[PDB]
Amino acid sequence: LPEDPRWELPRDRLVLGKPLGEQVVLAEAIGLDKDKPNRVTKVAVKMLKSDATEKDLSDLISEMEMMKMIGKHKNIINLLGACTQDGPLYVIVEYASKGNLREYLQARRPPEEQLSSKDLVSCAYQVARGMEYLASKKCIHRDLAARNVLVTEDNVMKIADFGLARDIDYYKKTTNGRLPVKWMAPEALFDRIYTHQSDVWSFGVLLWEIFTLGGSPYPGVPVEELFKLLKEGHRMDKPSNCTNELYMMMRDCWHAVPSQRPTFKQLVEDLDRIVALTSNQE
Repeated sequence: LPEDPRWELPRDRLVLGKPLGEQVVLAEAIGLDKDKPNRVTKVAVKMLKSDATEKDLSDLISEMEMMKMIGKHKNIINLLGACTQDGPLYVIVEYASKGNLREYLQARRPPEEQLSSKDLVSCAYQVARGMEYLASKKCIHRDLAARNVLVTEDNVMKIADFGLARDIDYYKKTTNGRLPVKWMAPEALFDRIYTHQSDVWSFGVLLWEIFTLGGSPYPGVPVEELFKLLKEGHRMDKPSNCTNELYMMMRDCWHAVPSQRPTFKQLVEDLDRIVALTSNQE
């Protein structure tokens, strides 16, 4: 692979640690900042498995290239560097120590600390803000879900896996046992049309995830029945601990007509206003 001095980190500056998932490992980067050479930064490192193919390799390269082009934002997982020469490819990104948003929410359900109502709307605001940034860079996520929102040590929401490329198996489940089709806009599901508007649909489901503290959409509903519910214009029930305003936001994101859904810019503005007016006293 060609070297890119914008992003290259010498392999001996990266102390590999425990696995995070399967491939991703936790690591320590020494002197990530050229300006700051004696500091260690915890980072996440993506790499290929021992059984990887040329196609596997080409995908990793493309995710890394897309991240360079998209640029930095507080509410996405940012590229921090790469080891590309003389050894396996390592793509180094920001580490999110409190896991994904689903996990983060579930672990804070009533019997870590509790989340106020302000906190929950703030999560939504941050994700909307991340997505508005990505939209502005012409990036379409195609699988926006709480599982692909990671949470940092300082509780910042960061959108992950935005830079991946897509081929899709509707019956394939996530490691946690859920079906990705349950976040897909109908035009994306039925006509394989993916847009910013179809991501906004997904964001509506994500909002539902947040206000159910990590609830699972359509529990017990298989793919074939999900199709029928969508064709009949079915819409998930309003969560308890959810204002009428936020529920109408969900329903708007779920407009049958893609052009009538709000944009991410509009959602960021509305959520901004709602955060300020939402109590943190419970």
